[PDB]
Amino acid sequence: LPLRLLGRVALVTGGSSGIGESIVLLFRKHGAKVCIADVQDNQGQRLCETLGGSSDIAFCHCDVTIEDDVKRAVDFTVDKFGTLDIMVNNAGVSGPPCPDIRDFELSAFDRVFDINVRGVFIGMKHAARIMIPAKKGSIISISSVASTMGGLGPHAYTGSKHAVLGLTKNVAAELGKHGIRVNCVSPYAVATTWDDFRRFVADNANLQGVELTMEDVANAVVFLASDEARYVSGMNLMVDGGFTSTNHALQVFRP
Amino acid sequence: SLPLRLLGRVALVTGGSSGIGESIVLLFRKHGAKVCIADVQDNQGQRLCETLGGSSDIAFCHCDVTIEDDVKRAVDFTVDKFGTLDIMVNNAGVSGPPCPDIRDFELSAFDRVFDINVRGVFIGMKHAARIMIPAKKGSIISISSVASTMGGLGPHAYTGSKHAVLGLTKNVAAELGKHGIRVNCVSPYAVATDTWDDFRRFVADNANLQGVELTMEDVANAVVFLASDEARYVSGMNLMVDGGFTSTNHALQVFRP
Amino acid sequence: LPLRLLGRVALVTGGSSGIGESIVLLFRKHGAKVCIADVQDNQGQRLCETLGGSSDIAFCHCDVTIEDDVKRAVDFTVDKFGTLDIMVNNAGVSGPPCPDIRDFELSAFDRVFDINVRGVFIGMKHAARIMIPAKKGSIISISSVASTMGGLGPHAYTGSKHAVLGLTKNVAAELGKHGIRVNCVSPYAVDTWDDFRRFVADNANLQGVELTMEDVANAVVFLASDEARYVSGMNLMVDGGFTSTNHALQVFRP
Amino acid sequence: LPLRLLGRVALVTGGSSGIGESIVLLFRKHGAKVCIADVQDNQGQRLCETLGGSSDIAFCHCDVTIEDDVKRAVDFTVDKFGTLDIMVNNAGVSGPPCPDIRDFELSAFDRVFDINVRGVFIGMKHAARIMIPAKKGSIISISSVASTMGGLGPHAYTGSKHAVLGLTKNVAAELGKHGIRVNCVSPYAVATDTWDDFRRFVADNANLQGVELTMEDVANAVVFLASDEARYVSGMNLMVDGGFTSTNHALQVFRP
Repeated sequence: LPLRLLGRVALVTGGSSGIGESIVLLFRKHGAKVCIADVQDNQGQRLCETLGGSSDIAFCHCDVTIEDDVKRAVDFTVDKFGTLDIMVNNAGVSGPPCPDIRDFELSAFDRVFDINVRGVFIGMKHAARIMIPAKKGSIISISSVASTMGGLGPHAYTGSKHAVLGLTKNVAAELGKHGIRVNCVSPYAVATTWDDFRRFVADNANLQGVELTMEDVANAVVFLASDEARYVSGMNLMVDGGFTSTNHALQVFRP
Repeated sequence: SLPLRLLGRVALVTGGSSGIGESIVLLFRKHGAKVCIADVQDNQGQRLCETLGGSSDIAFCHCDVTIEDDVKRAVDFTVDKFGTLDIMVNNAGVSGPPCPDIRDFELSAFDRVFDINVRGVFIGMKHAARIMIPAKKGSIISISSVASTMGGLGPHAYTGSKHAVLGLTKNVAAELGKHGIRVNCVSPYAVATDTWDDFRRFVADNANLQGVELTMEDVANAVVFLASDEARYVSGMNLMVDGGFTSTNHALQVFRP
Repeated sequence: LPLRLLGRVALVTGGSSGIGESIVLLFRKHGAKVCIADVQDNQGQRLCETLGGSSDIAFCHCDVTIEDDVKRAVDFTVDKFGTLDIMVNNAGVSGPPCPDIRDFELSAFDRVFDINVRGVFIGMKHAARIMIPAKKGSIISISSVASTMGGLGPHAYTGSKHAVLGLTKNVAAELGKHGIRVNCVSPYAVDTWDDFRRFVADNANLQGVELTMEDVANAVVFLASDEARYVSGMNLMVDGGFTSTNHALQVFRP
Repeated sequence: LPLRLLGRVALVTGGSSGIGESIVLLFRKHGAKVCIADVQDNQGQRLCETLGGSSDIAFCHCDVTIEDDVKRAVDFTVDKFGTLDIMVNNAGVSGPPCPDIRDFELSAFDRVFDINVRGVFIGMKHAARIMIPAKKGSIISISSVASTMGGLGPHAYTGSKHAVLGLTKNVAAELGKHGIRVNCVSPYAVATDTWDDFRRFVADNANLQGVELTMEDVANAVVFLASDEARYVSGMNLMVDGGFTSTNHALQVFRP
């Protein structure tokens, strides 16, 4: 059986660390060619040194809040590997916790929407510039459980994660007529006072007995990137173990 | 007979000079409320100001909802006129030009829509909260649209912002529930605010509910409901006024020819 | 200002007690003529004696699990008051708590779907028989928060409440072409009396107010009136934000 | 790289034909052992002769509307292959089209809920009897787009598909504490005079153009939720509708 992504070209924004690093590593294992677009042009190569000088991985410096940067990333990728088949919008931030809305600064608010929403739309816009004439492609954005439910995070974070789902569904509507799939992946809180946050998210988890790892989220992306999701679009794939579809506040099934 | 449904309540309406906001203001006033309009362009702001008359239970404050200090002055003005703030209506909203190809969507156009639709709504929540939290009572209502739940019903920036408003509504409802404050949003179907007849026929043909046309007063009635004590335990709700448009899909012609 | 439901005829299934009793009382305050369809004539009229022997309220005995019973209710209401404008499907049960699915009896399962789903569909079907030629009407079903989220109740209950939402949306699709509105109302939970009262309030999103039966009734009155003349396919939550939020991570609640 | 389901035991209700046949064939390609539970034991083995002879596939006659039948299916599978790791509830019917609710017979209504809802719950109940002491497993039900949107099918069908989603979420809540994943897969209409014309019709109203929804596409979704790549996926309605339910092209914003 061939590798699930053999020959496909992928661009991953924020791939230098965190979930993006997992996605990049998993994509390579399944035969993909991957370009990382991330800030701090030193660190993206610094990660690239760790994984080696493979001729199927490349780094482009890109601030996803600048349209011309993301443009240069896509133009760079198609010049290395000849096309662009997968676009992963992983750049995302949360903002500081704010327990009282009366202390929520609009500057903090503005920054989160600039990165979480504007950055994702720019990625869709320039991936579309390649994928539409090819009549094929797969666009994947990393949302979180805050895309479907309130109270799971700060206001600007929750609003932006909802906005990403709305963009996903609307752009899925426009790009469906060209064969382009748009989807988003919404994870539960992932660890990495360490075992204290690790215990907390596990105690409030619906699914007990396994910990949500970064590789779990990556596996969801790999699915939506491959031809096994060939007819999947406009979908918010939850990797929350059932956290959002349930509520154990009345203690019907949990003590 | 029975008392008026909003008697003695103070309301602030952003964008009340025209359109749906004008209906909300007029309906609120019919049910006994005191209303302050916050709207831009004092030329249009005075335009309605004279239009309604000179009553001592209506007032106008000039406010660009994209400026936090403007909305701050609106709230501070209202509580100085009528003594408190019980209802906050975020009706300022824009759609943007139609754009059929994402490859031609300008980020400046994108930025403007989110500034007004999302940032303006959050600022309204933030400063209404500054009054309503110490009173331990209030009702915040935002005017979304059917684009808050379904894709393809409008441009990208519009659909994203309407989704963002629903997300803010639910999240702020989570924070303000502790204090007895209700946060909800109202999502209308397209309203026809010779080409008028042509758009009017188009939205009616694609409507789920036939034999009636969505008027501005219909949307206002939904707000009046969520503003009153008949919605005393309603919060976090996206009250659709779409006649079933979003909950159904007649593309397979099971029930429509 | 006139009463919000003046001259309107309403049928309420399960209106002898609980939420249905409040819906009936509220409907009458707003000028409606109301027919109650409920079991146990010995009690169905006995409560109808406490309200009084008015000429704008009537009782018909009806097992909502029997199609011919619901049929006679609608035929009775129309013969009393001349038409049928509002149909309220309030008959609903939950079943015993079952903490382990391996002990869930299928007979218990069958009974809940018979009353909660089959009873609601029969109500829609025979209300439709009147409302379609009139080209007007409003059908309202009483769901609960279990219509949108799992874990808030037993399996058969949660499944049936989801089924009611699905029927509501699908029948809204068919009856929209005739001007008929279909909606559903999903309430939050309303010495064990007092200790249940504190428990639902502690886990409530909206604090400082308790969900009363009159609150749910007000939602129905809204969807029954012309103030909702363009509302259809809607699941109106009266849960104070309970289903749209989750305080398990203690972001906003301690 | 090993096969994605190597050593896992799966029970598939309705596996003789349609989507279930593809799920069985795909599961087998990825190393799984499969038991088919389907009515009409005549045809039920006829497929088991169609696919071929194998010591990793088996057939049990089972009416999913009878609890004791499904019970015997699970007890049969565990005795053949030693455990039960995957349970697929594919048995499902739709009922005749009914354009006017005033002509909808309650007998027709009763039959659809008996098979679509009661059959699915029985499958969950008896899969749970095995999977809870093992502290592992994956339960997958085949819903359709009618689980999320009205108007896409008859009333009894749409109600039952909604009920299945509700059961999925609620049972996911109870079985999460044991490590058991419950999910459902909701496909768009699959084609396989009125063949090429129903096929041309669902494609015109599809959001995603240039690709036809095949049965193998739906099977791939199940394989995903059956494997350890969905190890933390539960309570999920995985749409395979190409974006059909998340969009609405009635206003012709993006489609002419």
